[PDB]
Amino acid sequence: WGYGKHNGPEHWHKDFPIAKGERQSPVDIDTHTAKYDPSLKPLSVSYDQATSLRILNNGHAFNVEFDDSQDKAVLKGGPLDGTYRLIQFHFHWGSLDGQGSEHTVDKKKYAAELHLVHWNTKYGDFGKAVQQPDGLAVLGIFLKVGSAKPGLQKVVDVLDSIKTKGKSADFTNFDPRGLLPESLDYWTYPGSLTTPPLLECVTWIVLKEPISVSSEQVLKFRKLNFNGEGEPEELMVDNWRPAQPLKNRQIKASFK
Ligand SMILES: O=C1NC(=O)[C@@H](c2ccccc2)O1
Ligand SMILES: [Zn+2]
Repeated sequence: WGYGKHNGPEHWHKDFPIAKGERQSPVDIDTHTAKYDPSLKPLSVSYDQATSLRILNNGHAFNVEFDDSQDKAVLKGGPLDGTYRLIQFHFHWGSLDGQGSEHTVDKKKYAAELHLVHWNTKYGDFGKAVQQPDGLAVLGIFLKVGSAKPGLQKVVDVLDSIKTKGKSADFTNFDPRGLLPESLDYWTYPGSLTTPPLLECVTWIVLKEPISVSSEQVLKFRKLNFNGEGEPEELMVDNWRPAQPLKNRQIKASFK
């Protein structure tokens, strides 16, 4: 599976029939239809003890991985019941600044989208959590192109060392707090992984406020390769799934 004409999102359902399921992601967020849910509890993003370990080009994106062997970096509150542990983050981005996000907002595409992936500790490990309807919480953050995000530059600067699929590099001491916007206002809905295996195990929490990154920062994302070393170069761009049918779901807002 990949993002090309012959193996991209329109093909995924043949190997992964849940691609046509009842709670697939991403979705378009219609901001006028989303309803404030006065009942949602405050959201709690607690990343002070986050322990990054490694960055990996997996052929689909690059993942910054964390040590999730203890409650260090956790997401709580909001729509969530219990505690969700950060395991990795990654991005989806475009070939041009006018596309790249997975979620859209009133059909607007952002230049990229950051996914901070967390698993519900009540299920013990990530592989068990993805088999549960409430196994994961993904915090999604839009990227627009404008001012540079200083907290992103350490990620940007290591990408030269993981250009191709299967390459990894040590990436300790990276603070994901530097990737968050000021506001934690969000939309939330029940959905899925946005790549195979497309499992319907995710509570999505999508922040309303984008972060700004510079054109130079995102241009370096676009120099990565989908291919492995020594193979014909295929730039890693447009690694996003388009919006999927909302079906029987409501998107809730944390704000008025
Ligand atoms: O929202 C998602 N972005 C992805 O790449 C996908 C996902 C796949 C596998 C593990 C964790 C997340 O689901
Ligand atoms: Zn993702």
